[PDB]
Amino acid sequence: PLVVEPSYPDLVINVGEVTLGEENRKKLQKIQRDQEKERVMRAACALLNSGGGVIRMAKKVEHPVEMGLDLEQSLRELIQSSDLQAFFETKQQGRCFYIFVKSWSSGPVKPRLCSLSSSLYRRSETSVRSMDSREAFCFLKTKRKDPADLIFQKDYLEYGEILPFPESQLVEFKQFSEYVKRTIPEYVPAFANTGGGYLFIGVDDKSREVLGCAKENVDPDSLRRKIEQAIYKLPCVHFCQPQRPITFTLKIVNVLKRGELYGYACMIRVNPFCCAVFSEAPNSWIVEDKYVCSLTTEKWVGMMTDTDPDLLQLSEDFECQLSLSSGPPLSRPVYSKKGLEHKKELQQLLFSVPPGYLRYTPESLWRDLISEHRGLEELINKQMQPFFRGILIFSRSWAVDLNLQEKPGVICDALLIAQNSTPILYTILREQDAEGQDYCTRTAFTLKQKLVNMGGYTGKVCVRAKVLCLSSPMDYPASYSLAGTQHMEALLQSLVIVLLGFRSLLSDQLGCEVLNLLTAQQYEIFSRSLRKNRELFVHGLPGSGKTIMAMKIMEKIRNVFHCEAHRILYVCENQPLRNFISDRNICRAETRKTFLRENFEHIQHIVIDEAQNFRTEDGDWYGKAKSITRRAKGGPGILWIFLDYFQTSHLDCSGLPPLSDQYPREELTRIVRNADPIAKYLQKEMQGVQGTLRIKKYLTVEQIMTCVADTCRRFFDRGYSPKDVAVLVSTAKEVEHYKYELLKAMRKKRVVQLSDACDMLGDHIVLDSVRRFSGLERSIVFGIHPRTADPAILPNVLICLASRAKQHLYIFP
Ligand SMILES: Nc1ncnc2c1ncn2[C@@H]1O[C@H](COP(=O)(O)OP(=O)(O)OP(=O)(O)O)[C@@H](O)[C@H]1O
Ligand SMILES: [Mg+2]
Ligand SMILES: [Mg+2]
Ligand SMILES: [Zn+2]
Repeated sequence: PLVVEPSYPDLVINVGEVTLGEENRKKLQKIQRDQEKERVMRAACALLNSGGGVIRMAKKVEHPVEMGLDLEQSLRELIQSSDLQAFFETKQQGRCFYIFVKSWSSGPVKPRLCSLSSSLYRRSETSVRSMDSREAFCFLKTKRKDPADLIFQKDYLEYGEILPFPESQLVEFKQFSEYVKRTIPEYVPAFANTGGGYLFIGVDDKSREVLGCAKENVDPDSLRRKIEQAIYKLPCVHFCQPQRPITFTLKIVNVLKRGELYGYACMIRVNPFCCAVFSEAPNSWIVEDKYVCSLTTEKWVGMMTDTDPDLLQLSEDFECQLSLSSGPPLSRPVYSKKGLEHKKELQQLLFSVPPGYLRYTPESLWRDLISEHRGLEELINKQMQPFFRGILIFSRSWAVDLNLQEKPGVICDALLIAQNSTPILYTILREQDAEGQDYCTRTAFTLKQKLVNMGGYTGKVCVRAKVLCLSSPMDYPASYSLAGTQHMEALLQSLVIVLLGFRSLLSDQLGCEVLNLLTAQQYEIFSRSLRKNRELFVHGLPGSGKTIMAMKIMEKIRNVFHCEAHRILYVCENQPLRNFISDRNICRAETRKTFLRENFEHIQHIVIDEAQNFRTEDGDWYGKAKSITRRAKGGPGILWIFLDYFQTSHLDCSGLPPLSDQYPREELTRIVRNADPIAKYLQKEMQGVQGTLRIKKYLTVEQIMTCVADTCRRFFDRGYSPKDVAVLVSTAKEVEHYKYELLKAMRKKRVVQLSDACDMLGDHIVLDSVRRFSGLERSIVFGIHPRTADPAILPNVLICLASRAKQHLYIFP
């Protein structure tokens, strides 16, 4: 079997012994030549889809060689072209021979996967054949949006009778003999996938005279079960519903010699299939940990057919930084809300290319490292002399920045990008360690994999690991080194998406793991080390991202502190928000009441969100929070606090501690959520995208409900779903009357759906009290009489209403 070796900084496949050189190769018999060609083909196919790699063939001949005539054409067919140099390069090291395989790139249409054979067949006039990836993709995309019968109806035939028509796109005749097996998969998929038709078994293929083997050959009662089992064993795939099995019919007709029963003949009719049917699983491969495993039929067909999803908040305001229609196979699409920074503006702002000097980065972090640590400057300025220009990106650990546990004893990591050299990964160990090399190797491994899986880098990239200290790689070919400004900028841009990318909340509404790009401010906040920032009172406007960074930080804490995901405790005020965050299972979750009630003896890290809506009515939460966090055996765990501090009174004794004691501090100063008019109006009250703001006054409750029903009708007439709307009121006790009123007024338009905020899973309009609802959001929000029934809830409730409406806000004061 193919074996994957872990000790390398990029994916390496060793195929065992191989003999190359056409003069040397052609001597070998096929039962070995083709076997080894197929092993190498498995390797190459696997790596062209799994984000690139290196193939490592061993040999027992030491002189230089050349690609064999068979392999240099199998690679061309597999890549679907003769431009081998673009994807494969040859370099050998004596008895070891390497070919370095880029990662496939669907973008300039070319398909999204590379596979030896698609296993799909179709009838072309008189011929049957397999399909190549381009034709397979065209066919799958297309299916994503009588003389024969008068013979079939005959119940018997005589030996030697000539059938009146030849073979065609509709029919075939097959001579008989073991032959009762394997004969069906050859032709049946060909007919089903297009046109449908018949195949006659027991009839000469050329003379067309019936022969029907003989009595001793066929037992119809067994042949029927055999043929049906063979038919229904062939894998199929559907995009439609319900899943119809293979539609077919059979006749096992007695056939006579001189009028005497002499044998049997079979006529099988195959009807056009509503979807694609595969003779066998496509011969395609993708490599997982330690194993290069085949792709299943459903996985294959799904992968080849994926495309960028569309919806109201996926279009006209979201910009496609990466697409499934131009990136590698395994890349998830990425987006960035219109009006924020792209991937381009972000790397300019974070990793701008110098013209003539090797800029370090991040400047502040370099300052902290050099001041903190003795001789780091001395150790590094030596090993930066050769490289001329580029960037050197530092961090206190590149493992935790890529979702791998930070290692004890690491001083920092650094990525070295420079012109006329490959990117290089530096880790500066505090002291030499036996296991130290493993950390740098695996970190290089994962950074490389992410740079082309998550990064979406169509280009040709390699990463190398170096272990420094304060106290035999693959000689990648010459073309993998950054040859100018353009390619350096491309690689930096596809590092921007490795770092600033996070799993969007639209993954719930779409199912696919759509990634999204942070802002500069949030990245600045997120980059802070944890072991030096045990406490932090983050600020920011409402709807600016506090929840995002909160969620991210329970992953970062889990990585850094080696703690199980259940020891990190979240806290909040509203049950709906805790519901929205409880299911992620990245943490244990609570609300402030039970937070005081419960005895958290197993908690070691706390992240308090929307803190400004807390209250002392049951006791003190801040004191207990410090008591828990600071009692940890392993040292004081995080106690990050989030909150809102627009220019409005917080009040309360524990409406955040005294403002002079809120330090250290950070500021997320942008309202990404809402649209322009909502942002414009929302700013006035606190004193890039279209939307609507509608305030109506002096309307009766009857008129108000008529208007909201009419607007729901209008929006659903434009694609908005039941889950795209919300109608909110002041208090919970006011919910009951208005629920009934709305369900009534909606009768005139015969709308039916209404459910609370707790029932968030169903596609129903959500109605609840704002204080209860706070923490969530919907595309359209209706406000029914927001009023200061209890000014203990921060008096500015018109903000907690207008902050929930992404694109359309309707206010009824
Ligand atoms: N980088 C980003 N680009 C675009 N939109 C983003 C980004 N980060 C977050 N958002 C969106 O902005 C909104 C704010 O979400 P989040 O819950 O984190 O904010 P918040 O200020 O904590 O909210 P709340 O106070 O209402 O609980 C969400 O719709 C979120 O999907
Ligand atoms: Mg024929
Ligand atoms: Mg929030
Ligand atoms: Zn179907």
